[PDB]
Amino acid sequence: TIEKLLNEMQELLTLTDSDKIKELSLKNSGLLEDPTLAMFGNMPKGEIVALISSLLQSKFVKIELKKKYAKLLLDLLGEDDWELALLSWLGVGELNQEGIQKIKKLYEKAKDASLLDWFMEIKDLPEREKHLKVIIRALSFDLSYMSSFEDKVRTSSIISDLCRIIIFLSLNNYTDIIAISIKKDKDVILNEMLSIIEHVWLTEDWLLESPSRVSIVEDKHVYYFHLLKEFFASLPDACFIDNEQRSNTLLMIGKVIDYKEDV
Ligand SMILES: [Br-]
Ligand SMILES: [Br-]
Repeated sequence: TIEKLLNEMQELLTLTDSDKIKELSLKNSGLLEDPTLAMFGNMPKGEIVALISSLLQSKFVKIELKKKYAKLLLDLLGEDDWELALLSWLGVGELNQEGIQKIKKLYEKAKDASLLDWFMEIKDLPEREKHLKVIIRALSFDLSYMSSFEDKVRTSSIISDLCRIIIFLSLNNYTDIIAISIKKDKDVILNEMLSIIEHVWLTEDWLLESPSRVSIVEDKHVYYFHLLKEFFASLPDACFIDNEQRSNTLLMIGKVIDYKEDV
């Protein structure tokens, strides 16, 4: 219903905390007043979306008018996956068809996958952080509506992994590792860090070929492992899949540093 649609729109609006909406006058926009359509014209979708929301989120506006605008926003966005659309248009600054499709793809994927699989999808995206935060909001919204505990497990599990990537992206300690790499790309190093987290069953054999994957300059292969131990020791607990995952990873790097010292 329209009545519950407004509530879902406001519920989605509280998941995002767009300053765009708060900065907005509303008073002097002229939206008051009442039967409205597309008076906005030339105005970009993202801006009409935020402006409508500014009214929906209003502390003084009557619920009768909020309903009229709610239906209108539902026409602007597509009736299918409008929730995701709303979250996208508010969540992303420069939102283009490449982003809309990607976000939609990532979401349908989540609704049927490791932390690298997720990173590799969002890797080359403008405001990739933002694109990812959209899916997180969407999934956490859906979670409160799921019947199946199996769905609940899958859904919450993805939320953890997506937030994990968000934490990984938010860091800049790899500068010294990026320095010693041939390609000098942050993403190639970042990919490797995620692989070590993915490889819960970390083997001495696998870990030993780590500077070869990231193409670390010759001789500087031991130093790499020293920086790696330093890196994993520095990470927040949220980054690890298990409590013993830190302790085991650091043991392994230490075991490898010790093995290389004789050869
Ligand atoms: Br179940
Ligand atoms: Br699962």
